[PDB]
Amino acid sequence: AQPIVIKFSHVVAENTPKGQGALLFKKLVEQRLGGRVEVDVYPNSSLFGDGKEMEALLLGDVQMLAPSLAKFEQYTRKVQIFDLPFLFDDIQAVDRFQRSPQGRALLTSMQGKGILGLAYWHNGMKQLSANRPLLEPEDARGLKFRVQASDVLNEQFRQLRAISRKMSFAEVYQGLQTGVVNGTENTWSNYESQKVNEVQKYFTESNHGLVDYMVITNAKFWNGLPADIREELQRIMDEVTVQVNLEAERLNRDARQRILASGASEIHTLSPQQRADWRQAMQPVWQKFRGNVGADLLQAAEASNRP
Ligand SMILES: C/C(=C\C(=O)O)C(=O)O
Ligand SMILES: [Cl-]
Ligand SMILES: [Mg+2]
Ligand SMILES: [Mg+2]
Repeated sequence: AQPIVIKFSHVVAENTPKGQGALLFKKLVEQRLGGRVEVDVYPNSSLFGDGKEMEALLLGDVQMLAPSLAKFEQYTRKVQIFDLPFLFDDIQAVDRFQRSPQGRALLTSMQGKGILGLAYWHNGMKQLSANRPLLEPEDARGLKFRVQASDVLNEQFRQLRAISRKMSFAEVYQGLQTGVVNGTENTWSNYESQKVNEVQKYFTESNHGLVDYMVITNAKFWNGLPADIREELQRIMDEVTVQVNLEAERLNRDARQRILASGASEIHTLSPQQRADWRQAMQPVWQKFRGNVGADLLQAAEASNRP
């Protein structure tokens, strides 16, 4: 009789990899478990936004989240590895890293704080945007970039002699519109779904980092479920993860196409030489975090680039 409630809060639009994943998890759970588990999905920060969502998870005011891997520094300093620029060539590489023993272990890295990782969901690679062309690294100097609340990402832009402003995802469009910030970094999906292309005249397809998610829950809640239900929820989560990874690839592509079709933002692609120039300018930031992430994680992550 007593329905089990899973409030699943996230900050993105519905027509995105995570937005679709949350909705699919709801659909499959409600259909397969016959209503014993209810999943209430809250997109676009409608329940909780960045930062506040984690506070809520610890207090039991929400049961499921899927934050960007860049937003966990207050819970563990190991997951920061995912934010290092140019560490992963593409999503295939980060996937290999995530499936390694160390990558699997990161799902438990916050267990001591009451947070359990259930899955990794892909979004895509990060691009650069601004209201001026970003062709070479010197072009970023003196600009104000919005970043996720991440020490690594702050330092990434400081390394370029740019200014970083940590701001919640909900506030990016207005920040750029009103000039609080000049540029940012994100996946095509996030840019187009929030209409940020309307307030950014230039994009550079840098693929200089990535956005992936860790699906997380409150340990007390998850462990308090009947074992048969918990195990089935995890199997369903595994099926949803497969679907999300598919949605991510095509949704990012479609978003890029929509931005290009507007004919009101330009997209600059880089030659290998041009991308290497950006890499040379940004890679020194790794020095500031190699202690936190550790030699082993770095080695494993770099090795993921070799099939
Ligand atoms: C990557 C971000 C959000 C998200 O959840 O996709 C962000 O830029 O805040
Ligand atoms: Cl937000
Ligand atoms: Mg219902
Ligand atoms: Mg909004």
